[PDB]
Amino acid sequence: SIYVLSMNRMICDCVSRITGDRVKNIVLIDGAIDPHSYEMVKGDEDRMAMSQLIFCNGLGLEHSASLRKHLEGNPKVVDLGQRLLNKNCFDLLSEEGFPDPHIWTDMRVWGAAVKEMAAALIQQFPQYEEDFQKNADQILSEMEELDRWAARSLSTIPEKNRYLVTGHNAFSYFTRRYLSSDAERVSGEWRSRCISPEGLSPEAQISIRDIMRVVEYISANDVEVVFLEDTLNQDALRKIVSCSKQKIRLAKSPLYSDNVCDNYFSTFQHNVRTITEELGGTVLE
Ligand SMILES: [Ca+2]
Ligand SMILES: [Fe+3]
Ligand code: NA
Ligand code: NA
Repeated sequence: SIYVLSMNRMICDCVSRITGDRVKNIVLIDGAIDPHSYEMVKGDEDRMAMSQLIFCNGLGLEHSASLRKHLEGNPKVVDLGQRLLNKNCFDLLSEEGFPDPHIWTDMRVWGAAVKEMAAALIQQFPQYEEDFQKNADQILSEMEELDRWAARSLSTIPEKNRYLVTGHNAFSYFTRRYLSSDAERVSGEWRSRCISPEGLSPEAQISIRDIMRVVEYISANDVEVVFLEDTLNQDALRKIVSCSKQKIRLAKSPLYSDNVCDNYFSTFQHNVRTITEELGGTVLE
């Protein structure tokens, strides 16, 4: 009876695919809770204690004082974002001097993350190196196909509509990869393609200036739809919408920014379908 701990479901659902039945995977954070400000609850310390490996996002996602006590200096911790940064697997995004942790919306980056999960798991359990690797090979090639599917579907969004207004800044990596051109990527003008009244963390206070910023962006770019997120307070986007002159609506289905609906993979699919359809594209089969 062996236990491996993942901080959240975006990590846990990939770890569980590599290991299958040969281990018990537990997840610390799930459901409608903000991972950014998660504080450990009773029993969480014991979940870490009984586990063989603790898989973290890094990049400041586990930044609460509770988690920092238990994770900083812990030899069980696999810091997926730091390991990916250790190889320039991706270019870190930031906002006003804090790192952007939301790399799991970019399926190429999260594939690299899963590569580190598999390696880390295999390094801890050489006796499972072979089943682990087989399953890793499978999920990794499924994620590459998922990534191609997303890029192709999101490419059908008319360029005049490639402007993503969300609750907080959880889709910067998504936007840079899937909504922006090579020229916008190299220049950095890809950043014109997404905005949100809240920053990287839902915990920050949203001001009338943030409302106004997003309202002017909506009117400058003729954005017709904005996207609510599951578990994020909806007051700010609802105010932004009401403060229009000028057609503007809420997207039909919510996006999943910091959490998972059924599983991480179906959630990515749902997000891509939702964004593609509402911004005027056509989802590939
Ligand atoms: Ca421990
Ligand atoms: Fe977030
Ligand atoms: Na402000
Ligand atoms: Na306008």
